[PDB]
Amino acid sequence: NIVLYYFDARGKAELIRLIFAYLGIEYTDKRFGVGDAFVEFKNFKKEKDTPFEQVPILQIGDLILAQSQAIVRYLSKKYNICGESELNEFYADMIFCGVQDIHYKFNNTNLFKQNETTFLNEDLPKWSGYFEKLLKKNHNDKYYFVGNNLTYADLAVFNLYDDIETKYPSSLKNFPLLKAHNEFISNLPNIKNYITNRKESVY
Amino acid sequence: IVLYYFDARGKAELIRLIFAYLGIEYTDKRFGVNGDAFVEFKNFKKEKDTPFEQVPILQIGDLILAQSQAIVRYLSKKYNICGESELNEFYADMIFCGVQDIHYKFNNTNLFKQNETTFLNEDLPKWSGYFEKLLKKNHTNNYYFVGNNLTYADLAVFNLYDDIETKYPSSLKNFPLLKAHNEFISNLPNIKNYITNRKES
Ligand SMILES: [NH3+][C@@H](CCC(=O)N[C@@H](CSCc1ccc(Br)cc1)C(=O)NCC(=O)O)C(=O)O
Ligand SMILES: [NH3+][C@@H](CCC(=O)N[C@@H](CSCc1ccc(Br)cc1)C(=O)NCC(=O)O)C(=O)O
Repeated sequence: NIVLYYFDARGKAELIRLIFAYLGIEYTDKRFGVGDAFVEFKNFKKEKDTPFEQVPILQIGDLILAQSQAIVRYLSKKYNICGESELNEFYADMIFCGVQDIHYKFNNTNLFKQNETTFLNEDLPKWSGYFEKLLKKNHNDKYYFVGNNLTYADLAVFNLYDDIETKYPSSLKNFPLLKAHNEFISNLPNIKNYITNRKESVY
Repeated sequence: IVLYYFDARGKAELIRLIFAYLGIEYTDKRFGVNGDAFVEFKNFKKEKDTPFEQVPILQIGDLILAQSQAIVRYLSKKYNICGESELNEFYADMIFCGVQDIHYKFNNTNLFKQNETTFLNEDLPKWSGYFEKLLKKNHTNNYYFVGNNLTYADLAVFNLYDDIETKYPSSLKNFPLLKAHNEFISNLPNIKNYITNRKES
């Protein structure tokens, strides 16, 4: 039995949820605070043998899995969406690591208030440019960052801009390949239904 | 094989440690040794096609590799210091990700000038305890984090505390397994020699 534990938010769990949706995998989506999230989280840590007292936690039977990035890589490798060669697996990894750099900057701004000006004027346009150039290098209909098949890097980049656009909607106007890519991912047979019918608000 | 970074440990030191451990020969190219670091990095970016205008960059022939964690995972698989099973590779990955969380906190304090007291009183002993408990788990009853051979997770944890100890010696008094683990790594021939040469030898 597969259980995902996180707060009632998208945040560090949403890419995992997107991956489960894409892969057609059955799981329980357990969210703290759907009463008191604070008390529930305290109870959770005492009940479960957590390595770092953080969520997301993925529990597969009696297996406890922690660290969102490790979980992402574990699933993508298991279900063949990590790239279809050793180098492509690297490139997928490199792109996901890049997503993490800019996502961290967005999180600090969106969540923990650090003024948005720097992010919006300096970080976001510059990083959008990096991703645009990476897509151009590999560029249907279909838009992949790595090879000629969907990788978790595609889902990661999709999730990044989906998260950013919840707070800042007009972020992709100047980046046509990136816009197209994110449109492509959102309309994938297994993604479309999940994204449109998941409860709003995360972070 | 050419590694490009600043003349600093930072985000390149684990890669350097891994190369040292594996006995792989490479050119360790550092900005600002012979000239202006700010200027050399500007020219580097114009000359080399980097994906995110960041270093470290590992260049194999014409192949450009970026992102330190990606490089680390890639090298670990290439030279079999990854996990010895699917789940073991997960655990090594998870621990490396844990290292990133606490290392980030150290970097904010050590380099980026912020709140040393929160790191020292609330982050470091708590994360050291997490790592100590992970070490206890792998031994169970009756050194390594994952399996009974060295993984990149071992080297990542070593580098973490090695970095911390340059500012805060010695954070490992209360954590004997972690103390023993890191002592063991530092005394491996290839590692010991890299360390002594690093401090000029
Ligand atoms: N490196 C870990 C980070 C996990 C983490 O920080 N988890 C927080 C989640 S709540 C806070 C928060 C909310 C949104 C984002 Br985006 C990031 C962080 C936690 O459990 N924290 C436990 C605690 O604070 O005691 C991972 O990727 O799995
Ligand atoms: N996620 C990337 C991060 C690399 C990075 O931030 N690289 C800086 C190095 S200089 C700054 C710095 C120094 C020490 C630490 Br610790 C972290 C960051 C850079 O090139 N930055 C290019 C730039 O700032 O224009 C990686 O792990 O490869």
